[PDB]
Amino acid sequence: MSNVSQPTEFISRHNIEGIFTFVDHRCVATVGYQPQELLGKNIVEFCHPEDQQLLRDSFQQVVKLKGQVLSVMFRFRSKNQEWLWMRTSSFTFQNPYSDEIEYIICTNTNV
Repeated sequence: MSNVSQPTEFISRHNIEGIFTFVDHRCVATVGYQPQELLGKNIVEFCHPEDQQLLRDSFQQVVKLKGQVLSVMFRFRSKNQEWLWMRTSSFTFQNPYSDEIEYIICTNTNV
């Protein structure tokens, strides 16, 4: 067992377009933003322009094959004005009763 004194990973949920609809408080340590500064914005707004097609394609693909898991490596702009390399896994979570997509779950790891 160990303390994770300075978190470098956080979970977010998104709609199929990429809008942040949930983000855990580890986002502060990881990327420097409070949840309130991310919620309602598109994750692509935080993405290095060079990596924006990659990120967009990830969101498109995860929704096509519901339940498949993808991993994407992109640069995220920190509140401290640096590009942070992120490795994000993504997948759609399906309602267990209706099987509809409820949201996309992203686990965002600064590497």
